[PDB]
Amino acid sequence: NAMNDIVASTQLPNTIKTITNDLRKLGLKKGMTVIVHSSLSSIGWISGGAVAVVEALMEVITEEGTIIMPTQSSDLSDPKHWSRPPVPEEWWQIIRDNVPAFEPHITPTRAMGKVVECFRTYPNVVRSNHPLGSFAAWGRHAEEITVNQSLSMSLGEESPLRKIYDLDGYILLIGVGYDSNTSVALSEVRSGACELIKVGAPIIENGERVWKEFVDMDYDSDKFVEIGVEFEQKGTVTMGKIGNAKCRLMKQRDIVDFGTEWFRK
Amino acid sequence: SNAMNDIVASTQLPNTIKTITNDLRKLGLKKGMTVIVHSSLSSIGWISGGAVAVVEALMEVITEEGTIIMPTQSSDLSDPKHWSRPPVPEEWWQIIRDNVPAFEPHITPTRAMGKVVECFRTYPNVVRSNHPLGSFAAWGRHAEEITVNQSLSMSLGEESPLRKIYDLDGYILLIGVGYDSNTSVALSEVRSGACELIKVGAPIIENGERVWKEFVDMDYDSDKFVEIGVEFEQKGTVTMGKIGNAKCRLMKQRDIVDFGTEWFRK
Ligand SMILES: CC(=O)SCCNC(=O)CCNC(=O)[C@H](O)C(C)(C)COP(=O)(O)OP(=O)(O)OC[C@H]1O[C@@H](n2cnc3c(N)ncnc32)[C@H](O)[C@@H]1OP(=O)(O)O
Ligand SMILES: CC(=O)SCCNC(=O)CCNC(=O)[C@H](O)C(C)(C)COP(=O)(O)OP(=O)(O)OC[C@H]1O[C@@H](n2cnc3c(N)ncnc32)[C@H](O)[C@@H]1OP(=O)(O)O
Ligand SMILES: [Mg+2]
Repeated sequence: NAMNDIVASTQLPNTIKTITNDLRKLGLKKGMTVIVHSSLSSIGWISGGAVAVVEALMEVITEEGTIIMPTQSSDLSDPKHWSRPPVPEEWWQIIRDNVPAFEPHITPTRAMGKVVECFRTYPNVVRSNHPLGSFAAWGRHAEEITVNQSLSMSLGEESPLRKIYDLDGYILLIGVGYDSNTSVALSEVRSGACELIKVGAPIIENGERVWKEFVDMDYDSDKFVEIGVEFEQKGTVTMGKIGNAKCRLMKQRDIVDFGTEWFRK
Repeated sequence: SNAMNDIVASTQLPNTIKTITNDLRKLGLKKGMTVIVHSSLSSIGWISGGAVAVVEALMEVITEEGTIIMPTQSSDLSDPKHWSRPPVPEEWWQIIRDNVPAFEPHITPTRAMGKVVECFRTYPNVVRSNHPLGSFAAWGRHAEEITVNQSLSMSLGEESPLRKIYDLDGYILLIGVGYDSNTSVALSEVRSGACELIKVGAPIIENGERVWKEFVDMDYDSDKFVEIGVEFEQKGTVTMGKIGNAKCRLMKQRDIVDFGTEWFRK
């Protein structure tokens, strides 16, 4: 059983205070702009679960900083492309006609984790407009980062990823690897190394639910591992533990710029 | 199975807000009703929109002139001395009482309530009662009346949302779950004096700060609910129907609560 093993692998309980302290040790600082990706279970047993992680991040960064997390809702997309899992083709139009429109305060994430689910409904946390590829933010640049994401190229030059690059932010990975590192999508975009697809999603326009068509890049996270590996040789990724979780902290601009180059080749 | 491919394979055609709404109506849900809902999402079959769809479907049928209630329990705020699923080492217990974050209604997640409750409790105009372990959330006409002034001690007793639903002659809707999820029966247990009092603890915000607070509650036993529910069905009034693959029950809270009270008295 999952929980039983999480407990048996923990020597002392992780708390808001021990996470805060592990975060500072790693090098998270007041006033930093940081995009966070995490696995709650990798930390080991935490008193207060996802709430403890979110409250600890906030205590360290404070309102002078900014915390961003991906809040993707890929269950709203066109089912023609579904693979985990696929549905019968005869359902496809029914889904396009009936799936509820994206509402930022309401639509759940998928595959982002409990930390993200706690974050996005936490008070004062703001979420971008995109029906499949939204981000949530909290703190000083929250509103600047999440406003006006374009429908097409959700992870591109007019997305929260670009605004983080411009603010010279950090990426914090907590018990996950480079394949969760969203920001490298920007490298794929700038090098033009991924394929394009025609997607759709339901939005609320003029007060009415419209199924909308647009273009996005077919982001493949699997080549991100390779990039991460080579990036780590060449310089600066601070590594440390938060509880049992292996974490990394790096500058987004450095990794994005390395990834762009890596793709030209 | 909760594997998504098993959930898709168990379904002929997608469940949608529309199909669920129609299924709810056939079962007897009506406009203006007061209803407390307990659910399992996976039991319905594959739903376009998931929990969002189920919530919107409930709200469509009940409307703002009715009232929807769901339990929003947060049992991992409890004293770890009693935990069994799983227990934690005894050396962790005072660390936990000193560090576990205080209950705050707009923030504290539920546990074992289900995705539908986690979706519901985040909607706008949903009000949550003030109890660090046994809170309830409500939406619609009587939402405020039902959630206000929950007492700390005897959380599911006479000063609880369960009694307010009782006084309103409300309904209970089970979607793909059995009687051990039927919280209303705890009110029967209170009224019969058929369980022990225990000393319980939780973290609350009192006087602007986190306090590990102790209080008295009953040690509610949901294993007796299943046995009550088997009997109630041989003898009381319950409507049964299906929402997708889910077997559902709709019943009057006053009926099962009174039946349960008598049952406890033998
Ligand atoms: C490139 C892209 O854009 S991809 C999008 C980016 N994705 C992300 O940033 C997400 C990154 N995270 C990951 O990828 C992670 O591996 C995940 C989220 C996919 C899965 O990680 P998990 O540890 O299994 O899940 P999660 O973080 O949600 O935590 C849930 C688990 O925590 C465990 N848990 C529950 N309570 C506690 C507690 N108090 N303490 C510790 N663990 C707990 C439980 O096992 C729970 O399991 P459940 O799913 O059965 O309820
Ligand atoms: C007496 C008392 O007070 S007890 C407190 C009251 N308790 C309650 O009211 C709880 C009632 N519900 C239960 O008892 C249920 O059995 C639960 C919630 C414990 C478990 O039921 P589940 O169906 O497994 O969970 P839930 O309702 O959260 O739905 C999540 C599952 O839906 C499935 N799912 C995901 N998307 C969809 C979709 N679009 N369509 C259908 N199913 C989906 C997945 O299997 C997901 O499981 P996963 O998180 O393991 O991957
Ligand atoms: Mg809210």
